[PDB]
Formats: sequence, C-alpha cells, structure tokens
Amino acid sequence: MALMTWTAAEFGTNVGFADDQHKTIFDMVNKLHDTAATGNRSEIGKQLDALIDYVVMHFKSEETEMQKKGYADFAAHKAEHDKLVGVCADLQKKFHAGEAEVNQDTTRFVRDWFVNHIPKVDKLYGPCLSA
Ligand SMILES: [Fe+2]
Ligand SMILES: [Fe+2]
Repeated sequence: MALMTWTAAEFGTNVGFADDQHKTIFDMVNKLHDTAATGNRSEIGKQLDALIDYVVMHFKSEETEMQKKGYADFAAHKAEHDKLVGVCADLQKKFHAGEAEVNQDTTRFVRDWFVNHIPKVDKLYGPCLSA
C-alpha cells in the first residue's frame, strides 16, 4: 500500500495551489517510504533531499500568501513550519554524515506531521487565502 492517500474530505483547504503542493508532498513521501524499506542508501538520500527541498518551497509558498494577505495566524503557522524544517535539516546533516539512517519510522513521522498539520493548521487559512 502507498503510505499517504490525499482526499478532499481529509485535507482539502479550498486553496488550489496548496492542495496541489500537498498532493506532490504525499507522492514524494510515498516514494521515500518505499525506498526506506530497502538498503539502497543512495536512492533513499536522493528521495529524502528532493522531498525536503519541495517541502521548504511549499512552506515558503504558503507563508508568502499568508503574510501578504495579513492572515491572522501567520506567525504561529510559520513557527510550526520552521520547527519541521529544523528537524528535517538535522536529519539531513546526520543522514548525510552516516550518523543516522532513514527508515519507515522516518516516513511515518513525516506522515504524522502532515496528516495533523494540513487539517488543523492549513485548513484554517482557507477563507483568507481563497477570498
Ligand atoms: Fe501545507
Ligand atoms: Fe502549512
């Protein structure tokens, strides 16, 4: 099974670009999850780095739109993004030093993060960003 399945009932924000970027994230996490069941460390690292770069770009996209529109919860929302980015960058520094491995607990963690963040945090910007 794919780790992550996107539906509108679970995750739709009413903001087209954000929904699309979320779908990409889910697909990139699913590839990482599959590779993380192997010992193909170079393929894990390529997919890890591609996912994290995309996630940072998604967060920048949401942040630019929230801040330009004076969205009410912008700074607290960005704080949640920045703590995930710090976790991911720390994981990359360790993984790329040989000091940690990426496995399916890594991808279930990131799944947990997104499945909580999108409904509880991202959906709240829908009225403002869709107006
Ligand atoms: Fe998001
Ligand atoms: Fe977000």
